[PDB]
Amino acid sequence: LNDDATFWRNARHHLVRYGGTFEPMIIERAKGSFVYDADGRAILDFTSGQMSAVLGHCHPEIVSVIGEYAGKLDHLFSEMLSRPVVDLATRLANITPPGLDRALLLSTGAESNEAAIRMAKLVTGKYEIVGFAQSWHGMTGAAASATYSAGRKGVGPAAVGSFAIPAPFTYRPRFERNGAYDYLAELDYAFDLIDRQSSGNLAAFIAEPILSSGGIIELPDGYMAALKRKCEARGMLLILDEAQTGVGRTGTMFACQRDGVTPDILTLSKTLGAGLPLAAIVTSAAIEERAHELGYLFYTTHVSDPLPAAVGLRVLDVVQRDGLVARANVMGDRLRRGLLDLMERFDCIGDVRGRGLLLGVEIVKDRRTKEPADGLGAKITRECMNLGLSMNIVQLPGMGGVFRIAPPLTVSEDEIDLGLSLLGQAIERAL
Amino acid sequence: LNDDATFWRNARHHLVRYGGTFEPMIIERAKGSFVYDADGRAILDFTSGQMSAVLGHCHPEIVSVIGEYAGKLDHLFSEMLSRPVVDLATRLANITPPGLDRALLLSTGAESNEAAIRMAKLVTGKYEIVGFAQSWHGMTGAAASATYSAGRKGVGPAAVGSFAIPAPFTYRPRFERNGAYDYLAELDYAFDLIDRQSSGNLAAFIAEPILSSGGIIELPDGYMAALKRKCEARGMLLILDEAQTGVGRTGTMFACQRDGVTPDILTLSKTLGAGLPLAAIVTSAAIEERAHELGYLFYTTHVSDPLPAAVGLRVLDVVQRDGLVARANVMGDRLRRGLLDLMERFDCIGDVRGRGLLLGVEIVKDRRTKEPADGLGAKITRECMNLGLSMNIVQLPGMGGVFRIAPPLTVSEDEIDLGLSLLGQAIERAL
Amino acid sequence: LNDDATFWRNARHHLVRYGGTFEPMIIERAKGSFVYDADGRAILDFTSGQMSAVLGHCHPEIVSVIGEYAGKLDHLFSEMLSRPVVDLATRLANITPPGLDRALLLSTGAESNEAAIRMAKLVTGKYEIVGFAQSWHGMTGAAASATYSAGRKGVGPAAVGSFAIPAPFTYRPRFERNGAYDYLAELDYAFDLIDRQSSGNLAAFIAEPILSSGGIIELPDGYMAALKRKCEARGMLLILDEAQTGVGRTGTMFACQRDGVTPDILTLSKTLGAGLPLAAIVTSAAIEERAHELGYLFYTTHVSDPLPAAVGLRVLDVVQRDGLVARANVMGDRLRRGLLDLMERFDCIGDVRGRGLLLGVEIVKDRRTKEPADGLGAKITRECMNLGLSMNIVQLPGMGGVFRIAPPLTVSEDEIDLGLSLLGQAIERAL
Amino acid sequence: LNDDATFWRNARHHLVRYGGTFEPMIIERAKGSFVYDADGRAILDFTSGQMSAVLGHCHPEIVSVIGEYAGKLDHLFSEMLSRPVVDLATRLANITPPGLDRALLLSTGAESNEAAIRMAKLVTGKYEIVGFAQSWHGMTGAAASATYSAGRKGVGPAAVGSFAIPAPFTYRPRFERNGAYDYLAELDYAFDLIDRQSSGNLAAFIAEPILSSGGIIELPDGYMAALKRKCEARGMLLILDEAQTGVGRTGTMFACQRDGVTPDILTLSKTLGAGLPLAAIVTSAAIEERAHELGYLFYTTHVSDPLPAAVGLRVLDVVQRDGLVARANVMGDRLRRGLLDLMERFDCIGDVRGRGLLLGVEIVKDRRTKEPADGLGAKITRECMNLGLSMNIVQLPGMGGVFRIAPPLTVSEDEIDLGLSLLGQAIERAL
Ligand SMILES: Cc1ncc(COP(=O)(O)O)c(/C=N/[C@@](C)(c2ccccc2)P(=O)(O)O)c1O
Ligand SMILES: Cc1ncc(COP(=O)(O)O)c(/C=N/[C@@](C)(c2ccccc2)P(=O)(O)O)c1O
Ligand SMILES: Cc1ncc(COP(=O)(O)O)c(/C=N/[C@@](C)(c2ccccc2)P(=O)(O)O)c1O
Ligand SMILES: Cc1ncc(COP(=O)(O)O)c(/C=N/[C@@](C)(c2ccccc2)P(=O)(O)O)c1O
Ligand SMILES: [K+]
Ligand SMILES: [K+]
Ligand SMILES: [K+]
Ligand SMILES: [K+]
Ligand code: NA
Ligand code: NA
Ligand code: NA
Ligand code: NA
Repeated sequence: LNDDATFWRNARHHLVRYGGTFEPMIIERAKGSFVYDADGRAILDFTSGQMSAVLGHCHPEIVSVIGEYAGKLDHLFSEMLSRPVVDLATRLANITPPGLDRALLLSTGAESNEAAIRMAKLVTGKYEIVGFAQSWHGMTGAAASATYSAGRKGVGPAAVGSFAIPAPFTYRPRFERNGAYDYLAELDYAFDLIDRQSSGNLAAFIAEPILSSGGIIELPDGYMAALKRKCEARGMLLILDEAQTGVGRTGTMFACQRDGVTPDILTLSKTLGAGLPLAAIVTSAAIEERAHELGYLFYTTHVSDPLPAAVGLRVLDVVQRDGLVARANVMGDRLRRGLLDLMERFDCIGDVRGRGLLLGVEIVKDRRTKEPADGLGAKITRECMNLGLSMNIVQLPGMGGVFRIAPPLTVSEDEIDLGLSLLGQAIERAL
Repeated sequence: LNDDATFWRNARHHLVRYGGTFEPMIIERAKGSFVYDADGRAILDFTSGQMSAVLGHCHPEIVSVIGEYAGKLDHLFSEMLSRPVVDLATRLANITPPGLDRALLLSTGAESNEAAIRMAKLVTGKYEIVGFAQSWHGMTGAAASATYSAGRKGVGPAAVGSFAIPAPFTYRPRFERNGAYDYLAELDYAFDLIDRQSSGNLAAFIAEPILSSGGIIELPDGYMAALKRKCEARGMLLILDEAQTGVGRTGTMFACQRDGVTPDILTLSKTLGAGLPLAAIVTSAAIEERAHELGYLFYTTHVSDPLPAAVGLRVLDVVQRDGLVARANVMGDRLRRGLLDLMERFDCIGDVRGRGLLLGVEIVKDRRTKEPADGLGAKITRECMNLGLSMNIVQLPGMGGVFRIAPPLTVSEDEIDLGLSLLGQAIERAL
Repeated sequence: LNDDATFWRNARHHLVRYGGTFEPMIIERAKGSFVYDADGRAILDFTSGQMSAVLGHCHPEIVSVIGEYAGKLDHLFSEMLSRPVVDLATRLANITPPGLDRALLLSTGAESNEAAIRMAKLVTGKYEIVGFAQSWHGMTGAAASATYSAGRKGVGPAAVGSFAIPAPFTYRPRFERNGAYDYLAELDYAFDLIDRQSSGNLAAFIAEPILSSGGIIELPDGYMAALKRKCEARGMLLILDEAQTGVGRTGTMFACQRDGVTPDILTLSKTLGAGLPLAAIVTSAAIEERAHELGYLFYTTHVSDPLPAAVGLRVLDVVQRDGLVARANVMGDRLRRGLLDLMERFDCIGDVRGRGLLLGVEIVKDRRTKEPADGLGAKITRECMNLGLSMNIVQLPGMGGVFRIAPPLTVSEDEIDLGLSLLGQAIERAL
Repeated sequence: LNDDATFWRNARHHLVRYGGTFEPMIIERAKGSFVYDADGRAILDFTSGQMSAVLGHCHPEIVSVIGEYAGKLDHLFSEMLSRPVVDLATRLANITPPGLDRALLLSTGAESNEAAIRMAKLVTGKYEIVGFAQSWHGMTGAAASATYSAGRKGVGPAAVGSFAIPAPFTYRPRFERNGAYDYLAELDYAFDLIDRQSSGNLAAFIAEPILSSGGIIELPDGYMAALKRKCEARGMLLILDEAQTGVGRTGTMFACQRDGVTPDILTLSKTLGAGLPLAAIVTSAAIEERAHELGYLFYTTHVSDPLPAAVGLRVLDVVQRDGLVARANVMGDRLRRGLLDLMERFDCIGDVRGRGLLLGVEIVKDRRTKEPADGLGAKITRECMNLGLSMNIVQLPGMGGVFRIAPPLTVSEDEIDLGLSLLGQAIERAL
C-alpha cells in the first residue's frame, strides 16, 4: 500500500515543504506514459513528470546513454572539454535558428535564465529586466525577480530594475482599441510606461513563448515580432525562455521558430534534460564574443559535464529521429479535438488553447461571464487522480483555473484517448 | 590525438565561454582518480573533477544505482513522493547534527544557497545578507550577491542589503590587538560596522566553513562559535555552505561538526552528488514549520527527483561504509606531510593549510614578505599537467596564489605520493 | 543695460548650470506682477516667479512680517517652540480639511515630499511608492525617485520600489472602453499591474492634484476619489503634493477640497512661502501619533523656524482676508475666456485647460492630429518675452508643448488682459 | 509665563513630532547670543540656534539686507539671473580654495548634499556612495542613505550602493598597528573591504571635516589627504560637507583649508544662511562643464533666489570684515581653556576636543574605562538650561555623550566665561 506509516512518518519528519500539496501515494515506478504507486496502479502521466519527460519515463535510449556515460565519463573539472559537450553545443547551434551559435551547458532552467540575464547585463552595460506579469522563470535571484505569475511577496526587495508588462491574453483581453483587442497597442502602451519608469538602463526582456504557469498563454500572431522590435529599438536583448516550449512540445523544435522570430538568447532546460537536470543557453556568436571581451563568467560545478551533456544529445537525437516534433502535432491534435469534444459536452469548459502537446483548458462557472470556477477546477483535478490520470491545474487571480496538459511526445494514441475519457468522467463526477 | 581539428573547430564555433582557459586536451574517459585524454594519458585528478567526485570517477556503486533508477524511477512531478527521496532526506536528518531535521532535495549549490537565503528572508521578515569578503556561493542572484571572492563587477547592482565582512585569515592577518591577531576582535569590529550600515534588516550570515575559492581559509578556533553568537544576538540565521566542505572532505561528515557549531541552515551540493547534479538544504524542524506557515516556496523541476535522490543516498552510504570520512584524514595526512616536505625543499612554498583532503599551498616570492609569486604559481600549475597531474591555483588580490588540492576520498596511498612527486618535479622545473 | 559684461563674465565663470537656459537679462527689481531688467523694462510675471509668488513680488505685508521677525525672532534650535510656529501649524490644521491635524514646518517642496514619504514608510512598515508617469515631486532622493515627468536617467538606480502609473489625460487619452476614455478602468488596469509587480510592500501613492510640470493635467471627475479607494484597499497612504495647487491657486484653498477627497498626508511649499523657502506637511493626528510611537524623525536646521513660520502665516492671512482664493477664480476665469478667444483666432492652440489661476495652453500643429508643434511653442514663448511678458512652456514626449500660465492671485484685471494681448501678438509674430 | 495653556494645547494638538523633546518654554525673542522665553529669561545660546547663527540672532546687518531685498527683489523664476546671485556665486568661488569655481545656490544642507551626490553620479557614471559610520548629511534620500550616525531603521531600503567606513577616532580608537592607532592603516583596511563590496560603481565619498552630530570627530592629521588619495585612486569624487564646519566656525573660512586638502565638491548651508535657509554647492569648472555636457539638472523653486542669495553675501561680508574667522579662534581658545579647566575640576569630563568655536566635551563615568556616563550627560544638560544656558548633548552607541558647544562667532568674551561658569555649576549640581 500507499499507506507505509513509516514512510509517511519520515516524510513528515524530514521534508522541507516548498509548495503545493504532496500527492498521497508512493510512486514505485515509471515507464512510458505511466507512473505506478506502491499498489501498482498505473497513473497516466499528463504532465510529463514536472513537464520534462519528453520521451516519457525511462526511455531505453536514455537508459543506455546514461548507464554508458555514468561508467565512462561522468563528471569533470569545468575547464576540461569532452565529446558529448562539443557534440551537444554543436547540435544545438545546428538545430536552432540562424543567429544562435554558441551554447552554455548547465543544469536548471532558473540557472539557464540567470546565465542569460547576467550575459545581457554584461553586454548592454545595463541592469533593468522586463517580463510578463504572469511570467515564471525560476526560484532563483534574477530568475525570481523576473517572475511575476507568483512568489514575489515576503522574501525581500526584488532585484533592482525589475518591471513587468501585461501579457497579450486573447481569452481575457483588457485593451480596447476601436472595439477590438488591440494587443499590439497594449504593447506599445505598456512600453511607453516602462520607458517612463526606466533609469535608462533597459538591458532585456525576457519571455516565455507560451506562458505555461501563467495559464498557457500564447503570444498572439505578430506579438513576438512586435516585441522584438521593441527591444531592438531600446538597445535591449530579447531572451526567450523555452524551458517548456522548447524541444518539440509546441509542434516545432522551438516555439520562436513558429513566429519565425529569433531571440538574442534562448534558454533551455526541462524538455532538454527530458527529466534529468541539464540546461542550456544559446546565443549568437557576436553576443558571445562580446560577453567574452567583457569577462563573462558563469562557472559551475556541472557546467560542461559529460554525462548530462551526453543525455541531452541522445534526447535531441531521439527526438529528431522519431520525428517526435511531428508526433507532438498529431497527438496534440488528437487531444485538442477531444478537448473540444468535452468542451461540447461541458459548459464549465470555458476555453481550449495551446499548441502541440501543450494545451490548457480554462474552467469557468459560465461562458458568458468567464467567471473562474472556484473549487470546481480542483474537484476535476482530484477526480482525475482517482480515475488514475495525473493532471495539473493553475490558478492565478483574474482567471478560471487552467489544466495544463503536457503528455509525452512519445505518448500513444490510445494513451491519448484514455486521458480524454478519464477526463470527461472526472468532469462528470466533479459537477 | 588531442588534436581533432574538427573538435577544436566546433569547440571554437559553438561554445560559450564562461571563465578561465579550456584545457587543451580531449578527455576520453575517467576512472577512479584519473581522467584520460584522447591520447590515453592518464591524468591524476587532484581536484576531484570540479571538486565534486568524492568516490572518484565512475564508482561502480553509483554506476549501479544510476543505471538502476534511470530505468526504474527517473523523474517525477514535484509534488509526488518516492522512496529514494524520503530515504535521503531522512539519512541526512540523521547524519547531520542535532537541530537539522528537515531537508530539501535540489540540483546545484547556488541553487541550494538561494533556497536557503529565501528561507531566512521568509522567516525573519528581513532581507540583508552578510558574507565574507572572499566568499563564493554561486553564479545566481542571491548566491551571487553574497559572493565576494569574485564576479561582482559589470553585471548591475547586487541584491539589495548585501554586505561582507573580512574573513579570519591567520596566514595574512590584518587585525592587531596587543601585538597579536585578535581575529575575534576583528569579528566584533566588523559587525559593529555592519550594524551601523543595517536598515535594521539583518536576516542572515552565510559562510563557508573553509573558504575554498577564497584560498582555503579555515575559520580559526572559536570563530564559528563566536560568529554564531553574532547572529543569534541580532536575530539572524547562520547558513553554512558545505558544498565542498560537506560530506567527509575535511575529515568529518560535516565541517561544522568540527567546531561542534550547528548552523540554522546547512547547504550541500558538490560532494553530495559526487559529480552528479544533486543538491540540498537542511534545517531545523522549527524553522521549517515557520517557513511553512509563511508559505515558503521553492518549487522546481527537479526538486525531489528519484533518480538524483537515489544517487546521493548511495553516495552517502558508500561514504559511511567505506569509512571514507576517515580515509580522508589518513590520506589527508599523508598528503600534508608530503606538502610540508616540499615546503622544506622549496621556499616559494609560503604556506600549507586546510583540513582533511582539502589543502592549499600558498605560493610566495619570499616567506619573509609573503609577496605573491606572480607567474610562478601558474608555471607550477602548467608543469603539473605536463607531468600528468591535474591541479588548481587560485589567485585573489593581496595573496600568493593557492593550489587547491582535493583528491578523491577514494584516493590510494600510492596515488597520493605520485601526486606529491609530480608536484616536487613541477616545482623543480617551474623555478 | 542688460549687457554688463562683467556680470555676464562672472555668471559664466562661476555658476553651476542646473537646467534650461538663463534668461538673457538682469532683473533689477520686482513689484506686484512685475519684474524689471537692468534697463527698467517691466516684465509681466505670468508664472508667479518660479510658480510661488501668490501675493506677487514684494507684497508690503510680507515685507512687514519679514522685517519684523528678522529683527525679533529669526532662527532657533529645532527643539524650541515659538508663536509663529504654533500659530501656523494650527491655522493650517484649521484651514485644511477634516482629518488633517498636525503639521511639520520645513523649507522646500522636495523636502516636504521626503518628510511625507518617510512618514508613510515608517507607518506602513513598507517601502514601495507609486506616482504618475508624468509626475514631478523634487530634485531629492525619494522625491526624485517618485518623479517621472523628468530627470530619471544617468544618475544611478532609483529608490527601491518605485513605480508609476499613467495619469488620467482627457486631452490625449489612451484607454478605450466601449468607445470612450474609461479613465477609471485605466486606473483599475494599472493597479492590477502594479499589484502584480509589488513585493507586497505598497506604502503610498503620491500625486499632484493637477500635474503641473506634467502639462497641467487635472485629475478627471471621480479620479481622486477612485484613487483613494485604491490605496485604502491596499493599505497604502495617499500623499497629495499641493506645492503648486495648494493655497488658493486652483480657486479653493486646496485642490483636494475640490474633489472633496482628503489625503493621508498633504504637502505644501511654493505657494505657501509665496517666494520664500517655507514648506510643510500636514497629517491626521492618528498617523502622527503612530509615526511618533515608531520614532518618526525628520529633524532639520530650519524645521520649526520662527521667521519662515512667520511669513506663511501672513501669507495665509492675507490670502483669506483678501479673498484671493476667489480672486483667483475670477481672474482665472477672466484669463480662460481670453485664452479661448485666442484659441478661436489661432489653430495652433490645441487645448485650454486648468483651474483657477492655473491654466495651460497646449500647442499643436493641427487639432485633428494633435501633433505637437515643434519650435512653435518656443517661438511664442520667445516672442512673449520680447513683448515683455514672462511665460513657461513644457515639453514632454507625446504631447504639444504646454504654456503654464500662473499669475499672482493678486493679479489685476488689466494685468490679465495685457498678458492676454501680448500673447495674441506673440502668437501672431510666431507663426 | 511659559505656561500659556492654549499655546501648549495647540502645540499638542497640531504639531508633528520629528525628533527629540520640545523645550518647555516659549521663546519670545532672540538677540546676539541670547534667546528669551515668555518670562524674559535670557538664555545663553551655545549652539548658535540649530548650529547656524554665525553672527548671532538678529544681526542688524542681515536685518538690513533682508528687509532690503524683501521689498526690492524677493523671488524669481529659476531661470532668471540677478546681482546677489552672481555676486554670491563669485565671492564664493573667490573665497574658496583653488579648484572651486562654480556654485549652485539652494536652500538646505540635505539639499546641497543631494545636489552634490547626483552631480558625482552624473559625472562618474556611477552610483555607489561612501560615508562615515557616524556621519550625518540630511533627512532626505541620498543625504539620508549616506547618513550613518542615525535614522537608518524602519523606513525601507536605503539607496542602492551605500557604504560606510569607520571614522578616524583618536578618543576611542579601535585599530592597532604595532601598539598604536594607526588610523591610516584603518583607512586602508576599510577601503580594501569596500573595494571588495563594490559592484565596481564607486562614484564618491562624502565626509564632514569634523563629525558634528557623530560627536565632534576631527579627521586626524593626514587623514583627509590620505582619503583624497583613496578616491582619486578609484576614480571617485570627494564631496566635503561643511554645513557646520564651513564659514569660519573651525577658525578658517573652510575646514578643508586647514588640511590644505580641496575636495571635488564642497557643500554649504547652516553657517552660510546664518539662520536663514540658504545653501550651496561649489565645484571645479571642469566638473561643472562635464555635468553640463551630461545634462546635469537640479532645478528648484528657490534655486538662485535673490533675497536668500542676498543674505549669504552679507553674511559672508560681515564675516570677513569682522574678522570673525579669527574671532572664532580667539574665543574658541578662550572656551577650550575654560573647558579644560572644568576638566581639571571634574573627572566625568573625559575629553575636550574640536576646533575653533566647535568643541565637544565627552562625558564619562571614569577616565580609565571611558565608560559613557549614562543620565549624567543629560542632568548636566538639564541643569544648564535651569542655569539659563542652552546646550546640546549627543549620544551615540559606544561613547560617553558629547556636548556640542557652538556659540556665535560674534560671541563676546564675557559671554564666553558666563557659559563656562554656568557649566561648572551645572556640572556641580548634576553630580
Ligand atoms: C562554496 C561554494 N558554494 C557554491 C558553489 C557553486 O556550486 P554551483 O556552481 O554548482 O552552483 C561553489 C563552486 N564554485 C566553483 C565552481 C567556483 C567557481 C567560480 C569561483 C569560485 C568557485 P569551485 O569548485 O572552483 O570552487 C562553491 O565553491
Ligand atoms: C518557463 C519556466 N522557466 C523556468 C522554470 C524553472 O526551472 P527550474 O525549476 O528547474 O529551475 C520553470 C518551472 N516551473 C515549474 C516548476 C513552476 C514552479 C512554480 C511556478 C510556476 C512554474 P512548472 O513546471 O510547474 O511550470 C518554467 O515553467
Ligand atoms: C553635517 C550636516 N549636514 C547636513 C545637515 C542637515 O541640514 P538640514 O537639516 O538643514 O537639511 C546637518 C544638520 N543636522 C542636525 C539638524 C542634525 C539632525 C539630526 C541628526 C544629526 C544632526 P544638527 O544641527 O543637530 O547637527 C548636518 O550636521
Ligand atoms: C509638484 C511639485 N512638487 C515639488 C517641486 C519641487 O519644489 P522644490 O524645487 O522647491 O524642492 C516642484 C517644482 N518644480 C519646478 C521647479 C520643476 C522643476 C523641474 C521639473 C518640473 C517642475 P516647477 O515650478 O517648474 O514646476 C513641483 O512642481
Ligand atoms: K564541470
Ligand atoms: K520533481
Ligand atoms: K530650527
Ligand atoms: K528661483
Ligand atoms: Na542556429
Ligand atoms: Na540531525
Ligand atoms: Na483640518
Ligand atoms: Na576658489
